[PDB]
Amino acid sequence: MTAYRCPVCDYTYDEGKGDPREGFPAGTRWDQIPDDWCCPDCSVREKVDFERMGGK
Repeated sequence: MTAYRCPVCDYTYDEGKGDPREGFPAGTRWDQIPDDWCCPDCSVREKVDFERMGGK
């Protein structure tokens, strides 16, 4: 599964995390989020700055 966690730009929410509060309920793929999203931190930090995890 995909996991993008980077608080340096914006809150972190994994695909299977289930965070419908951010307009992304269960099932909502990370690709669903618009690349043109507006954030306070990310405003200056690129979105690609994120770092995919890799645990067991």
